[PDB]
Amino acid sequence: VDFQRRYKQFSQILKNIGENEGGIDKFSRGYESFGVHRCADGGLYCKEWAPGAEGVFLTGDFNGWNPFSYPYKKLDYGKWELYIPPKQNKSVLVPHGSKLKVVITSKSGEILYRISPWAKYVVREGDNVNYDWIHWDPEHSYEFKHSRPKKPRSLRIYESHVGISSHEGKVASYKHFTCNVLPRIKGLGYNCIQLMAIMEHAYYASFGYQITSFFAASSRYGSPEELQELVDTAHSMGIIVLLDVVHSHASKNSADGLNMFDGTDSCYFHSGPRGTHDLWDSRLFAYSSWEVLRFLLSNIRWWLEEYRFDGFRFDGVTSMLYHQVDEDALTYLMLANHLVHTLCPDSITIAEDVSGMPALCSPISQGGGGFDYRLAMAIPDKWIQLLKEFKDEDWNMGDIVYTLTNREKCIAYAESHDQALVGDKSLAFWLMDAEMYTNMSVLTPFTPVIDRGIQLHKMIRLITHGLGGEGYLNFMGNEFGHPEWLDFPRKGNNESYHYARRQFHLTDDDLLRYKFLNNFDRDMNRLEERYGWLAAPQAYVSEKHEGNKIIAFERAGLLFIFNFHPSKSYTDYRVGTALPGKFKIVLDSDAAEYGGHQRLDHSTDFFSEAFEHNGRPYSLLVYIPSRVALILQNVDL
Repeated sequence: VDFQRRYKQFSQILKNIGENEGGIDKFSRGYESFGVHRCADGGLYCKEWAPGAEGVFLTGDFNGWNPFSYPYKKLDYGKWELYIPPKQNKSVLVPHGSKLKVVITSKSGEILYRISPWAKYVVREGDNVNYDWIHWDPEHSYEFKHSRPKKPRSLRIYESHVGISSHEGKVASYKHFTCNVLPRIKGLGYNCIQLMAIMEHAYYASFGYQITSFFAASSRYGSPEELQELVDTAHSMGIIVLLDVVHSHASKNSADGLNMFDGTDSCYFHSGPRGTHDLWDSRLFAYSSWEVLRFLLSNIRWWLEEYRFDGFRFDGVTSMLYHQVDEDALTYLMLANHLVHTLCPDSITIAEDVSGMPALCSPISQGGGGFDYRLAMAIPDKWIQLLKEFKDEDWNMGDIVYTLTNREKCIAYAESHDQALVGDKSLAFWLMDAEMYTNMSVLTPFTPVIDRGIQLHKMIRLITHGLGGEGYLNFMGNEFGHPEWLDFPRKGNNESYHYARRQFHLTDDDLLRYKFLNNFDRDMNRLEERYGWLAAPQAYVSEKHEGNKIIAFERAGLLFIFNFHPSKSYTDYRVGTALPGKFKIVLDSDAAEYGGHQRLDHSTDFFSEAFEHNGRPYSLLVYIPSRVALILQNVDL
């Protein structure tokens, strides 16, 4: 692991981009010439990279699917270009909405039909097996009417999927998300959206990880304009939008995928077994290839310019790095990060990497990967372990604090989207199990099982929110303890959509108890917006008492007190503080609005006296019931 070496390889390639292309700006604008483009003179210009093709042709509805009437002209470095002259009667060559295909002829004499790697729009019609390549040339392009919101001080991320964002068992639309989902997200106090499964993927049940058309916005949810309007509308509400970028692998589809484009097992990918991911059954990019760099870097630029995303989460980074480190893959990621931050410094990149490779989320100029954040993937593991293997009496407070404070900036979250899937368990299900379906009605007994579940759900989220990282993430539904599970239509359930949805209406039902968890989430994030503890320095933990099961710490001037003891409550409990004066409760999980027992009097003045305790110069006395979390603010006398 040589940091000087990683930077030298990066600096060298970036320098070549400047001398052989026109810099990284021009280099990443390949989408302007590659693919299919109607020119201002009425003609059509086309260009593809296909080094192993014998011939390249364009065909479709516009020429009666004549396969060879439009041959590309062969260029240097495996490229092909085509210009079709304007029609004599000055009508359009390729009408909006019509079908196209690139024809590839092999040295074997085989005739292959392909969708362009640079396609904007692909549609599956009715019950067909394969996707069609639809030429996108609308009457009116969408014009963005709102500017980027100011860079947020801290990220409070709402991880989302457009298709499952309604209560119906169908693929929900971009417009539905825009009209009905966006204002819910804003009201919860989230200032950032992590948009999954946007890059086009033929297999809906892959949850967006199986890419077929890399420049195509998934047609499932609607048209490209409807996606642009979604992002634009989000900006008007003061919310930035991040895209999940999958550049780690590609679907093996060849008819409507990137695989075997030029009839070869090594075009955008590596030749042989090295270019295949056995566990995922997918193809692997040749990041060392100059044209693969152009392709992927132009893709990043594409999502920034055309759809105005505010940044990216690069999925599957761990896979990219380890076939020994893949120095070609890391050099791309550095170039990708360099690209994003050079065009806009306020843009954000997040790395999904479980390996924890050093310096990945530190600056490139220090030999780093250049990522702004990494996911704190150790945190959900900890909550699963505790809930699976340990009775409440046996929870190690010191272990909880170590996991949450162990840190490069990370995005903290309590549970993952993987945990919302079928066969797995959510936090809500770990805590309430079968009583999830019997006692979530306010007309039923408030059993000790439901009570314990509701309280720990709030506490687990809050301590993760306040202690765990420099950013927070929440997967759609979990903010109110969404019941049941998530599943996509597939073979294993006979193409069922019954669990491919989200029951947002559960929070609106006054007769159900999901509103309690939802209310807590909204006030938690609104509190962070006021005090900004996520951007504050790392907390000072004054107490992790194993016997009393109390965790106490200070961050951003606020005082956090957690009582994880399953039965004991404390009436004159001493907690150390940094500041003298009067303290007031600013958040209490025992409030009636959160599904608590309303035991605390919020009008109570807490006074800090000069009395050393737990390494703090001052201390106060508090009443903290079993399974209750408290946040206190120092006010003025």
